Amino acid sequence: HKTDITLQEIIKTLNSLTEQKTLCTELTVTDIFAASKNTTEKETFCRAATVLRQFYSHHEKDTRCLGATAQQFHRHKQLIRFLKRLDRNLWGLAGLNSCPVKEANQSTLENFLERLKTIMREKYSKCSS
Repeated sequence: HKTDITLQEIIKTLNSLTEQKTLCTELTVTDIFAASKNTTEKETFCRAATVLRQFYSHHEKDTRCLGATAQQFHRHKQLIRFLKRLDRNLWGLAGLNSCPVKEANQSTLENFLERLKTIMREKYSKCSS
């Protein structure tokens, strides 16, 4: 709660940098908004962390949309895992401690970005400072 300049950037940053650095594959990724079933402040975030990881691989594995070989596949993997973990741990929103990954749902990564972007974009744009 004390910090904010963290998610504030991650939002606007990734939100603004959509076309820039991003893999073009559009994979079905569970929808976190699917709270109309079973979502808790712990699990909800956990699942979100998993989704963020998948997306994080997009905005951090290609200059624009060319490459994605089996080579870096195992490399950039540690980069995202480390960065994501560090970021997620920097704020500590999930306040959890690592959890299993499950896709109780399915939604094109594109659809997720549209929903996430819409909220996140209208969230930070609130000018908190």
